Amino acid sequence: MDKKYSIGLDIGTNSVGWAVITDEYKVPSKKFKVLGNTDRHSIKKNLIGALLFDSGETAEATRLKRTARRRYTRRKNRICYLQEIFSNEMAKVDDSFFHRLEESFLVEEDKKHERHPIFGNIVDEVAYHEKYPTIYHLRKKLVDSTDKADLRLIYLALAHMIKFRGHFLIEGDLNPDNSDVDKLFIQLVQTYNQLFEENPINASGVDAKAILSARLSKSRRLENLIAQLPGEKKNGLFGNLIALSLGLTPNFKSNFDLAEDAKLQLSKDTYDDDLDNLLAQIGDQYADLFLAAKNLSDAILLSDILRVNTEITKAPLSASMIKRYDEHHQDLTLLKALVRQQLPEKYKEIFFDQSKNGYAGYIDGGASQEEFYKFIKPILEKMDGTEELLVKLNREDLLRKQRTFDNGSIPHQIHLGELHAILRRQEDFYPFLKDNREKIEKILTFRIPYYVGPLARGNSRFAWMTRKSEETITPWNFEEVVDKGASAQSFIERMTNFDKNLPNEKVLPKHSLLYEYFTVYNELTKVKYVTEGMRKPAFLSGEQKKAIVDLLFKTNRKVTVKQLKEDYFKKIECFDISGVEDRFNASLGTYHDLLKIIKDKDFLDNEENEDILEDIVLTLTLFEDREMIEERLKTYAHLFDDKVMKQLKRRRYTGWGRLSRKLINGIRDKQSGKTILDFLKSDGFANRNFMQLIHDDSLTFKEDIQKAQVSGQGDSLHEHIANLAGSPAIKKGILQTVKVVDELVKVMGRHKPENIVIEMARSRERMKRIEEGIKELGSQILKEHPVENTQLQNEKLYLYYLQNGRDMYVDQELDINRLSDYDVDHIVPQLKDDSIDNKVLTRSDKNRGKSDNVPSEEVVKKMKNYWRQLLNAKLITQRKFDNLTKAERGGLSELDKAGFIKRQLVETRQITKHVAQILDSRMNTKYDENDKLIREVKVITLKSKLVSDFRKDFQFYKVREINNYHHAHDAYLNAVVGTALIKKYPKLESEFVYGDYKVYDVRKMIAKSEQYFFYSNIMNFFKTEITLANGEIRKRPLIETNGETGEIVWDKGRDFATVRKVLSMPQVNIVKKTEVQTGGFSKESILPKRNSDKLIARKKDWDPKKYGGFDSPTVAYSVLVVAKVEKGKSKKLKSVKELLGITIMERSSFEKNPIDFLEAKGYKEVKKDLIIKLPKYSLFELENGRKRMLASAGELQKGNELALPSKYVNFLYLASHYEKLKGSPEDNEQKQLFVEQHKHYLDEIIEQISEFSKRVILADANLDKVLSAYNKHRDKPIREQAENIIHLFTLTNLGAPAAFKYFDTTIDRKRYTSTKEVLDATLIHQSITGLYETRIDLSQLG
RNA sequence: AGAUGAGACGCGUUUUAGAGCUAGAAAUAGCAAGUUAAAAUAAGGCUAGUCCGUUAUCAACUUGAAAAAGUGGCACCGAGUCGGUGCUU
DNA sequence: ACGTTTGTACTCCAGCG
DNA sequence: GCTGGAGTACAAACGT
Repeated sequence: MDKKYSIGLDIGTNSVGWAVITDEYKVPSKKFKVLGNTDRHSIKKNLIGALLFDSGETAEATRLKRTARRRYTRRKNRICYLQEIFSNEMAKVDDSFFHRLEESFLVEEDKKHERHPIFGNIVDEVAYHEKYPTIYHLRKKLVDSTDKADLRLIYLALAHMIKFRGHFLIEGDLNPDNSDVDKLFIQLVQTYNQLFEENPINASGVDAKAILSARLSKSRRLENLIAQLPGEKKNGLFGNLIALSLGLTPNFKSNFDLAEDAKLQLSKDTYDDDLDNLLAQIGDQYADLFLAAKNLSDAILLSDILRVNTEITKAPLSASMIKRYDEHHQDLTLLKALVRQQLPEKYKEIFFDQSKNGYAGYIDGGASQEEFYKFIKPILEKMDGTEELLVKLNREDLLRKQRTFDNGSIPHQIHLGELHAILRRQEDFYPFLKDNREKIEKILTFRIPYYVGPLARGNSRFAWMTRKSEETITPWNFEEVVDKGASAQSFIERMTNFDKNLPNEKVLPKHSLLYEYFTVYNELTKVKYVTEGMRKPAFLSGEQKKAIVDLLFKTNRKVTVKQLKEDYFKKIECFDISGVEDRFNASLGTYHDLLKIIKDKDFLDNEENEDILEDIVLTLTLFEDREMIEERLKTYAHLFDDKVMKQLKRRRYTGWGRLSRKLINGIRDKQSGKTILDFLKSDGFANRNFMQLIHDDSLTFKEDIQKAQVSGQGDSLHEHIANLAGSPAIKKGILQTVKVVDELVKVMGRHKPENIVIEMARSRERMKRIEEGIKELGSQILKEHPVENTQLQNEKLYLYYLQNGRDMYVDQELDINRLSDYDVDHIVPQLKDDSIDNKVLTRSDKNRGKSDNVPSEEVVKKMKNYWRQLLNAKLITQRKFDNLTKAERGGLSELDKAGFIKRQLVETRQITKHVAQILDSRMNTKYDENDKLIREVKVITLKSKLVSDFRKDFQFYKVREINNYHHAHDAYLNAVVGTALIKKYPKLESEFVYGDYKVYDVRKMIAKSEQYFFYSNIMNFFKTEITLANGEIRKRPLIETNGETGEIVWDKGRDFATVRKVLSMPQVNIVKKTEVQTGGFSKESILPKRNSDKLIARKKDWDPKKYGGFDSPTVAYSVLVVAKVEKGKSKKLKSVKELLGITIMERSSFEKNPIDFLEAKGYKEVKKDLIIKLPKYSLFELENGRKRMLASAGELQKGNELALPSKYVNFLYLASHYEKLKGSPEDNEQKQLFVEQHKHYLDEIIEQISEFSKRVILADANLDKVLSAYNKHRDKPIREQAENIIHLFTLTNLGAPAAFKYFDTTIDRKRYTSTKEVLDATLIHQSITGLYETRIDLSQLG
């Protein structure tokens, strides 16, 4: 009844690997009983396998389509509101006008009225359309002319102006402060000068209206604007901002000296995320300045459209569109004349061919403005007399349409002013317009605020609003019905996120003063000072740090570190940088912003006004409606002034922090009586940063954080996964891991295991670093030696550039071409510090003789000054310099060894600790007498470097492209590595096994002397012959044992053979998770009308043969149907077994009632109990062993899996990385000799793939093309051959058929679009592990 | 680092309306023009709201209205997708 | 037996700023 | 971008 097994797990985003081992590291195999109606009754199966599934999706797409649905509903409601105000008199002018306008979509055969909607006859409609060629002619006529106009025309203009109404980015009416180009240009310059104040630009005599708004090519407008400013250049920072505001796409990489490219364009949809990334790499003080650039661009593009003399016409948008219409007509007839005289042969191509990108494609085809311009530019350059059209063409103002992509810069008050002008002009001619002016204006200007949300009655997951009365919320009685304060309160309580550390506490705003002081002091506590006579840089004292902050940061915002001491040590301490950058990045921006708002330092400096400013910051952060901001600032009025109230209204902070106030000023250590903010304020001899306070075992912040995280999530498994942090793709994998764990517990006779091992899946920059270092030292790597650092990506090239071509310990240079004379020595040998910081390049010296320390005292005396110069030139990092100076720092100490072992051992990702918490909570469910948890499973978590090194030292090599066996193999290897680490070192269970107990100290456990873990590695106990530092060897015992208990754990000969046998094992359990497809109904494109029958109706009574519609419907699942069908013309009932797919629309209509749906489909005398539901990836087994996975109603996928012998995959790895061995020269030479000695494995593996594909793939055209290509490229080097041989493996891979490329030739995918072979197969119903099956022989069904 | 949520614009697409002219019986040709508007924008659902409809969850079989629970012997020798031997059921 | 109705090979396509 | 839908040309398979 005791089995003593263990479970290993590999968790990925698309895969879960699992394995079961015994105590002898051997996976057991058991025979399982299968159900169904076939004759098989016992399948011997191995307890190792993987589970594959589709990636989980985020809900942003659903959010966007939900939002779009809401705007379409609200727009239709606005139109309907205008209809019900106009109906009673629209009935007088034309009783069935609104019916004509509603049903205008349909065909003349389906119309109950005349075809023409507006007037309803022929001659008046043509007369109207000749009088007003566009809607803007009619709008200008209605605003300008004072004659009595028809009510239908007033309605049409009003509804066009209400339906399309522009944005709401400008609060209040348009005034020259917030609309004019000059005022916003001065605001942008003021923001720039405020942000720097050192070498500023002063623009007082400039005329930004004359330069920016001029009808000029935008590059030349940029050039003229820059030409006025003497200091700034074209590609300067403010120059690139002016270019960005003009509509260009400039690079900001050289502006902030960022190596990565920094092209930012307003017109791109990606600008939001690109600005977030750019601001992340350059600091967030550039936020308001770039926002002002966006505002300047809005003003510029508004004046580009609105470019008519407004003194002669009160409606400027209609007159501007009139001008654009007239210039389009003039250039159209002019272009017609020039292509008639110059190029008459191409006339039908430009003006008639809709398929091309000419004018016919520009008007009738799908050609945009950019593609039309790119088409017509080289034709226009070829003719003569077309200078004007080119001047318009570089300005994007040639043959321009009215409804363009760039009408999004039009604010709503332009349409509101036109509406108000129309209502004044036609006022005294209809009394009802005088009665309902304000109602129509309110219809246009009303906008549901952010905090009110969707107006629901109770049946909504997303609504939080509350009502005072119970009636319909029209826009006019909105304030009389909607309870605004309680809606705002519910919005605050429900939408602001919770903290990761405290799920029941509330985070801070990003610009909130507690978090500002927290981050300032978090970067300030790790700052030393260097003054007069003092050898050891001590950190800044808490009183000194507080005084320095209050005297510099609160006075000059962003403070230079050189200016820091200049004003702290040289001036304040009167003693003329350490632990800091050139300047202190963190600053109290909100503090100085509110200082400029209020002009009272004493109000901000008072600790009693802290909650006042806190509530101000929160209200300006989360709220954006002006009335609600004023209403919640109304309580804060009597302590303030009205002017300051106006400035506080204008200011809008945005963003949220990650910390809670209970986690800064709330948590208090009972033994010490100080907070986290008090520790950062003054910690005496520590001044530890935030992580070090929350990572302290001597403090209660561990016990508080661990206890407060408990019961922050629900008792249910789904609830516990749901509001846990992380991507939904990782949540799907975690849930599948819990499911496979419980069924694996079930399969071993309800036995809890011992361990459940868990593992979570996890050049130009160098050239910029090398060029900066070479320029800092004045090196000849780019002067005398050629500058090719962009192509220097090899490790030898990396080291050679980083060491300036001079070896680290050798006091000379080294030839760049002669890399064999040089060598690479790791600094800390077996931590596995394989990074280039520890991997110094040593030409001759072999560390000068040492055991574990990288340098000697003589080596330190050699590479002291040169290494100091390299660190000053940023070539040598601080960690690398400490490693190279450890010998003069004391060699290798026991504390450094403790750091090395805890570095290979402690995982840092919180998601791993979390998933360990669910599995440990779901398996340990018993309590002791004193209510103590009974640990029956030791949950063990590792990191991927351990198992990666376990692959690369003992040649258990993995390539990913042969089969999906590597998931289960990684799970098995993780299991054996974790169990070996807990068997050899059981006292280290406090470091990585879940739970806090028996903490111990690695400081003394290293023991620092010959006769637990003395060497600088935590996995060295596997290696049978450990190497040394300065070219020496050290043997190891064969059988490993525990120090105290007598237990053999790593007998070398018998366990390596077992792991080889398990890795080379042909059958593991690969299961693809069957899913019912959900999502969109079909493709979203709307196609023109067709005679074909696979067009889906867009509505009920819109037949697609005369209306168009969608196609390619997504099949939810499939149903096997046996029935009869109509045969012949003589009413013959021929029985037919058929597979039919069910669309999502049909999924609802078919799960409602299946039977009558099938009768209405065309089937008769169906068998109701023989309806087999087949979801996606349903496994079918065929003759000889062929497996097919169902992809749709009429498409299958590859189902089999290729089991390659381990010699072949080891050879495939070793030949692939011929030039990337990265080891000893002797080991690399031996590997090269081995791979050049065995090369017939290529022919053997081609025979293997040929037999497998001839067996289960049946794609003989592609297979013959592969064989001919392989014979064509026989005389080829092995390294080039291996990469395309492993590219070849996607022909026989599992899943969808893909298209691949072997060498030159590209092989096209063989798709399986026939399911007629499936109905005479054996359907397989697999469990979550696939150990439990149900096989149905479909030949015997029906 | 990463989930979720609220408010809005601008296009785009599809049908229809913007009478096309001259010569030949036709096939066709030559010529003139073109920029806009309406409606829909997941079919639709009922609790009829200026709501909701693409996230998450899902092998089979037996109970249960659902929720949920329950259903499959063990060792040894081997390995081309798992096979064989023995004990007991 | 004549002639009309299903399987293979290939190409193109997919709402967005 | 991946991968299933749809169209089209063409021959094989077959129903009348």
